[PDB]
Amino acid sequence: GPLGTPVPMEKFGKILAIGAYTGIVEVYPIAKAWQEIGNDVTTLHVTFEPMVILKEELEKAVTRHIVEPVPLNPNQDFLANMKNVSQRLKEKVRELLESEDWDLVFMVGPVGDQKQVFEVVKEYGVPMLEH
Amino acid sequence: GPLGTPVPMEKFGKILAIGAYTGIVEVYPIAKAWQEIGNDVTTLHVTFEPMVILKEELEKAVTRHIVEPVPLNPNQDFLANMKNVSQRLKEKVRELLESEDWDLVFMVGPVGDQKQVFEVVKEYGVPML
Amino acid sequence: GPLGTPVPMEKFGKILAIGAYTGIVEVYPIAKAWQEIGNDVTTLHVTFEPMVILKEELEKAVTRHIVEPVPLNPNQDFLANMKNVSQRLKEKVRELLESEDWDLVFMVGPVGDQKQVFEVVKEYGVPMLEH
Amino acid sequence: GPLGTPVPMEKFGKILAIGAYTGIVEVYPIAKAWQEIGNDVTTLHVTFEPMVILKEELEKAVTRHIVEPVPLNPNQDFLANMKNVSQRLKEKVRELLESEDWDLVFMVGPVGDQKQVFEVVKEYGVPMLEH
Amino acid sequence: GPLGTPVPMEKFGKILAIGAYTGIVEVYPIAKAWQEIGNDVTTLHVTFEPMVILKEELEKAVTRHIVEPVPLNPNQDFLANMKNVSQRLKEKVRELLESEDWDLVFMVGPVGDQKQVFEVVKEYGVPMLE
Amino acid sequence: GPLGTPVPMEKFGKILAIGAYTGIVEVYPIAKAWQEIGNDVTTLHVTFEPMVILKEELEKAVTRHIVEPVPLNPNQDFLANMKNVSQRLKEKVRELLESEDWDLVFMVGPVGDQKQVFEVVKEYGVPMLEH
Repeated sequence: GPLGTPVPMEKFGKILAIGAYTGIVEVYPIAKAWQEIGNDVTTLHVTFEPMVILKEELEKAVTRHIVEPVPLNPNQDFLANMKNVSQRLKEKVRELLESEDWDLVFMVGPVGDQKQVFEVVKEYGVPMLEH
Repeated sequence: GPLGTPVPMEKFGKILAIGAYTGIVEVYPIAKAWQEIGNDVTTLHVTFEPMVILKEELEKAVTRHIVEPVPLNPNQDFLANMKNVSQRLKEKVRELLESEDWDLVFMVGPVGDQKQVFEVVKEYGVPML
Repeated sequence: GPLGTPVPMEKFGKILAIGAYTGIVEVYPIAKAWQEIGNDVTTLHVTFEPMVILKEELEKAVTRHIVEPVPLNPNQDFLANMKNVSQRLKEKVRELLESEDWDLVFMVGPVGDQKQVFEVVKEYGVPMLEH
Repeated sequence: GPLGTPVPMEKFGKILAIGAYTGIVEVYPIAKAWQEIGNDVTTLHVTFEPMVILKEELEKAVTRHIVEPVPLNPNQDFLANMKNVSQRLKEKVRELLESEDWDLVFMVGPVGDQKQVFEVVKEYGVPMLEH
Repeated sequence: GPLGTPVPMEKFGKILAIGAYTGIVEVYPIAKAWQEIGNDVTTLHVTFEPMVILKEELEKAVTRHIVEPVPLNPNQDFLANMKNVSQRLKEKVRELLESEDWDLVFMVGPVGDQKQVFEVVKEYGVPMLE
Repeated sequence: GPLGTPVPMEKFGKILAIGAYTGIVEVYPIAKAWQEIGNDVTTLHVTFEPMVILKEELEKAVTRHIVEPVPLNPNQDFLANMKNVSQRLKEKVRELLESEDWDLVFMVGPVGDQKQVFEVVKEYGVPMLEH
């Protein structure tokens, strides 16, 4: 049967675990285990205002948990709205990589955002892992 | 970099391509290509009312496209709401497998729904991608 | 059981889908789907004169379908004959990459031709997909 | 770049290494190494009369090498001819599994024959591999 | 570069994480994380007396850590000695599966022991991860 | 069921097949088959004095077999002792790559040594394969 994304349990150092939309449900148990193993993981959840979940849970499991709630405008096709989440996603990552330094970046979310986020990462020389 | 789920381009016959939440964006190009290759693909999109997308696009690409919009109750933690989508998902699949017969089922969505949907599928003897 | 080569359904742009010998049977459904998805795929079938297949089918499915029928000389061990197909294969690819520009090259055929064809591709900086 | 099918080097016992068409070129070095490692490998090459290759080489490398040359009828589309090879392939395998007993079956050839051959194998409870 | 065995982080329930010889070094961080995620993992380290490691560390990370130190007889080729570890490995597993019930078994060690241990597991209907 | 590391059977040329601790048991059948296929494989077994195995067997199967027995100091936690094997491992590899030239390096041993050995290999531009 289907299982969570198989990931290696090592000390990579400082990890940026990203979860887009409901993708955060899956990164939760992963980020929790990396922190316990000795990794400084900071999670980022980018989704719509009415969809944040596990906020309380992973602020207590990682060194730092970031939530970027994008407003769900119901006057536009959903595509127009995802475009906003995609934007907020590049901006925050670009901002976190241009800010502090990371040892690894891991993400789980639509393959269209994984691509856009990969572009920002290959930009800074930080290794990545995609679901 | 990251790419769409690599899938085989064959004639499996009748395919049920499922997309949960934004997972439908990815199944779209896949189901479109399977139809053109000679597969009778019917897509199912289970998500919240304010999140259906590509509806028009894949009704024109597949033999049949089904959308099950679950009401987003803003008076409950999001977990309580996903539970409704998970329910609507088992019910519709159970209903489609208990109804017509399929050659293959393929799904893209949270791993928690993929599990629940896999239980319904292993139940009927239909292979899952 | 065994299934067709699992491939990603994206818009890479202009694709050169190659099929050596009976390998064309498998690339057919793949190239057909890539065209429909928005890719400018041109297929190349290199085989012996008495073995071309699906010619009609994939000329209608891709922007352009090329067939290079090599004469099957029955006065030589089959090895000596495959050598001619291997030659015709490097030449046509070298010619198509030195000619137009491609975004991706995908091939299905004996692993000995996949190697020789890979050498020509790494030569032009075009990404590839093997087995 | 592309390499031969990665395979495990163990003693499975009696192995039936199958190579359809030019697929035999690849199974050759594989079957040769399995024999040397202590496996009783018998290879089967199913192809058209004008395409047998490596016959001498692998009769010397395996316990037994079988060649089934199917006549290439030039008065029919190649599809009609492959159908004959597909048939000869099911028949000989069915015949070899219904005859002696095997510990493993490994095959390299078009994915359409790998399927048909897999059906015959799942029939006898013998474990299998592909290309 | 090479990394640890990629594994899924889920609640399978009760997990038997096995580490043969130095294989225990790798299962350590894995079993530690599974316990934290809500799994009742009990680790088993089968090796020679002069090779046990991380004993203290994983008794504190898992519900239960088992160590089976096999005596290293220096009067026999190493092959003859590994045979003893392979034996102690089948026996303890057979004993733990015939005893309590498990939801999953995961192992890291030579491929020759993974096979022998797999035979014992397929015997009881317990799923395995290599 | 679990099987040996699936590996490709080709002529890479000169191969350095490394086996740490009991990892040598698995590389044995692999290195034996590579030699027979036309590869100049030299195996290296790094382990503790009381753990060398297959020495006789693979000196007869490869062009050259190297054994580096590290003394097992029983007055230190096993971790302190593995550190010595890890050291002897980098040194001998560094020494073999700085000495002769290789076409490929393949290793099977703890993932902590595979990493340390990979650093030495990426240093000389020699391609590698892990377990």
